[PDB]
Amino acid sequence: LSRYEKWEKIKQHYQHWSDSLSEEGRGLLKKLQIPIEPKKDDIIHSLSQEEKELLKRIQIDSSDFLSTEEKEFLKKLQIDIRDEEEKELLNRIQVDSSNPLSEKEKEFLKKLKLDIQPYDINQRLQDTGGLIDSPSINLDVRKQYKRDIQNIDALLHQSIGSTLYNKIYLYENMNINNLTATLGADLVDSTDNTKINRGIFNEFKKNFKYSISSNYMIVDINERPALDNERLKWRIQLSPDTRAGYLENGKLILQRNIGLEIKDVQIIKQSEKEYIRIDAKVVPKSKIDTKIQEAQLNINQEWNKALGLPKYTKLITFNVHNRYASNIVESAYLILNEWKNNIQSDLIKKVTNYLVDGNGRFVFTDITLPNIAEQYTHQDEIYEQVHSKGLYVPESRSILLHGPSKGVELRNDSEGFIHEFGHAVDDYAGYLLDKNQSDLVTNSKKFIDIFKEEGSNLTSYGRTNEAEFFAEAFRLMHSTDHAERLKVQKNAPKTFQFINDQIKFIINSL
Ligand SMILES: COc1cc(S(=O)(=O)N(CC(C)C)[C@@H](C(=O)NO)C(C)C)ccc1F
Ligand SMILES: [Zn+2]
Repeated sequence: LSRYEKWEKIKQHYQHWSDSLSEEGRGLLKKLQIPIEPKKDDIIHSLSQEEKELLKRIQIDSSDFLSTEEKEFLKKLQIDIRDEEEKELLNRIQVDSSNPLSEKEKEFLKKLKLDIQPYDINQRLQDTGGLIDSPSINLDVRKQYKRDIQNIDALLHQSIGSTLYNKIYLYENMNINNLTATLGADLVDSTDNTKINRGIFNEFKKNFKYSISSNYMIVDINERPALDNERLKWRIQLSPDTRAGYLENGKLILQRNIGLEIKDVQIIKQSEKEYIRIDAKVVPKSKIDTKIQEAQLNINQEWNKALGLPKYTKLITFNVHNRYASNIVESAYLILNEWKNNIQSDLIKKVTNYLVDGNGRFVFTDITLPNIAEQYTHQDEIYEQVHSKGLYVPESRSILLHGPSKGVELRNDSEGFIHEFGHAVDDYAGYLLDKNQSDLVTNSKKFIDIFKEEGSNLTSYGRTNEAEFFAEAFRLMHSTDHAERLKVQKNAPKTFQFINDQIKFIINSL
């Protein structure tokens, strides 16, 4: 099987297309491949002296609303500042405490996020799932992405054809964290790095049957040796009418919005290390979408019955547009099951009914949360939008859960959902206290001073504020691990009784 003949044959098939490219269209393809990173120098020049100094001393990863996408970069910025016992001094008490950011530190970083975004077409498409009109970036840039994307679509018009499509395989190397940051960290076996956890290999395979590409895949004509963190090795078979373009050095750029059916996931050995080989076939995206919608329509009927709700209530939403599609759907089943088992039937029903009254949702998605309507329609200011693994939005009565990302020191998605449901509990309890102006029961006189005492007893993150504290306590009060529930009763007895109070108070309301 000749790599170089294969390469030359595909290149010829697109030779006219390549020679027909304007240098405008040529640069557009380059810009897509190599995103335009922000220039660190112009940024710091714009900062004031208080802000230059404040930037020195701030310990970044404490933040919860950034992406390390966005966090990577700010520390790259922080050293360029520090240009003589500086390094040791400014980075001394790092491990000493994971203390919460000050409110003046928060507000600063919340606005510095708007100035550090790279112009990355493929990233914009993946983050928004193709819904590029999402108001999570500046309108001018938003319009700029649109013009570029529409132009690139126009460039990719030549299908691979009836002849070549079933003669060739195309390959993509991928980081496991790009699909699941949570599972990825420990899918590489801990005792040996060159081998795959078998129970955790089966993990990834039971629930992966279909995939979606909402951006432009850039695939290799011949398989390229895996880099460091590239443990996944895709082998793609195109469909006859799959539109693609030739990129230099033996690559293809595929059209956006295509569907992939998983045909075989295996463990393979390549050069004395284990890899996950993924065999996939290009199918129409609309085919995958119908399966997602059937799964959404289905799971709602299961849960409308099990919750005593109207038969056609829209409670659970599958906002799925990316490469780990089916597991997002599959995990949502698992999450709501753990949620049913660890929380009393009557608490679940009455709070969920409350959410329905406000047209709320359980949103399971692989697109970032600032691009979820249940958040951004109530958050006009981008500097107030939040990305995190999960969120509860009172204004929309909705729980949002982002599949791919990793949680701030938390075991599984199921525990995090319970935490979010704890927020909805706070909301309803505060509503029952005063139906006229509904506030959070954690914004009540009683709980506030409870927080100033028992607040720094539970999880490191529960120290953030009243609302978060209530939620972490609620979660731990409902853990499968019987040990965890007792610590809450012992290390924070007033919070324990307070929550249990509200639980009683909720259930006994008529
Ligand atoms: C590990 O799984 C999850 C992780 C999170 S989270 O992003 O880490 N998180 C706090 C966690 C600990 C609940 C969020 C939160 O307070 N929502 O109420 C903040 C980021 C705002 C959320 C849901 C999950 F399922
Ligand atoms: Zn929270």
